[PDB]
Amino acid sequence: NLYFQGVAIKLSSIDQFEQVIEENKYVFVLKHSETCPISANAYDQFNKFLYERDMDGYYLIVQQERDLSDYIAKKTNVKHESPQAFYFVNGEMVWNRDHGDINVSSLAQAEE
Repeated sequence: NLYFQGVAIKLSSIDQFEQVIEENKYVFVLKHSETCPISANAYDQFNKFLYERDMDGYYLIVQQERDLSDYIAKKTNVKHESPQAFYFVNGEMVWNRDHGDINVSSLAQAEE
């Protein structure tokens, strides 16, 4: 529908992922699948939340970026799911959710 000010920015490498979580104090990252209604619902929630917050966040297409997807799993010790959202504060994970638990209210709770 709308493009939500392009608040969701694609990551294509481990280099960019590390760069992002270093450069930004507060960072949300979404693992997204391109062939999944459940993932699209999560991506929509992700965009609605970020747009309302006036905050950039990041996503990756799991299938296209498996290195990066597995890197995030090892970064957080959280086994891979899709869709799966993470919140990093000063580079350290502090929250994650997957599937239908990714919604505007849970993303908001992550910040509290």
